[PDB]
Amino acid sequence: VKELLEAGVHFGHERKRWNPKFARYIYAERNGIHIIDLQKTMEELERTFRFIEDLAMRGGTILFVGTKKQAQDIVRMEAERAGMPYVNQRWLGGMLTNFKTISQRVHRLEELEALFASPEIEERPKKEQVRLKHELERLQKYLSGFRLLKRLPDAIFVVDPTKEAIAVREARKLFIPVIALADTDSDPDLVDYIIPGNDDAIRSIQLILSRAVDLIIQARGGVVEPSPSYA
RNA sequence: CGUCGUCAGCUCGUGCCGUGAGGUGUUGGGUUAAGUCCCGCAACGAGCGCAACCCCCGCCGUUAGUUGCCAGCGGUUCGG
Ligand SMILES: [Mg+2]
Ligand SMILES: [Mg+2]
Ligand SMILES: [Mg+2]
Ligand SMILES: [Mg+2]
Ligand SMILES: [Mg+2]
Ligand SMILES: [Mg+2]
Ligand SMILES: [Mg+2]
Ligand SMILES: [Mg+2]
Ligand SMILES: [Mg+2]
Ligand SMILES: [Mg+2]
Ligand SMILES: [Mg+2]
Ligand SMILES: [Mg+2]
Repeated sequence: VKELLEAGVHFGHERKRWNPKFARYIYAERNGIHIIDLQKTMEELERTFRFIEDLAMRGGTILFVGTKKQAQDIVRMEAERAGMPYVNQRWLGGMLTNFKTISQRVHRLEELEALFASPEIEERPKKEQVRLKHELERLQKYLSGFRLLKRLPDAIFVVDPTKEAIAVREARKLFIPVIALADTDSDPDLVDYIIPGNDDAIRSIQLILSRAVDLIIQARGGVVEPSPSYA
């Protein structure tokens, strides 16, 4: 499922803005840029993909977490492929530790999923009506993938654990496996199942994400091949 | 009942921070008569307030035509 010629997308970056705790996954500092060693990645993917495949094999649920620009749309696709919950735009504080309370915003969502599912009564003030069509969109803008998350997840798969320290901190507090792909600017000790590598190259973000999702399909029966590897 | 003050404010529930008082939310950018609304955000909602629903005034319609009114023909002591 893995590769060895994945070294043709990323092998690391981020020039001397590093976290010293990451040095045990760094091979050399060449063009001003810290270069990640992938023999450290290959062993680690063996751990992570051992965890991911074994997790879906028993009915798990991985909350995929991506927020930044270079990983915005790709995390939407890959989580929808495996039918997995994603958080796309903003990570709402408490989403995990205050789950039974933010989930109270998807019930309001399903409400406007029924209301604007013709008709209940649309014959109630259009102002009072189009008031809601904006509240509808907003809920979809932030709860589009979290809605399928009906219960506190079994693990989370984040794109950037520094950029997403809030989500990590909550999951760590709930004894939730924190699995993540991370480059030279993050804390290995905070990640339960690590994937050392670039998290800014879309050419690399999609790679370790798209063919990680592929592994999730084969663990819940049957395979599919093509996912969006847009150029 | 007066008053501050019809001033835009005062708080709660869960989560987060803090040894603790307490903080966050309610701060920030913009907008409003307004914590009014928008965008942002370790917060997510909620309540009391603000607004609204209520009464008078301003235009039009329906429904009614005496004790009210008189547009147009008839009288008319000349007062519908
Ligand atoms: Mg970064
Ligand atoms: Mg005051
Ligand atoms: Mg509290
Ligand atoms: Mg202090
Ligand atoms: Mg505490
Ligand atoms: Mg408090
Ligand atoms: Mg206050
Ligand atoms: Mg406060
Ligand atoms: Mg205040
Ligand atoms: Mg303050
Ligand atoms: Mg006022
Ligand atoms: Mg706010």
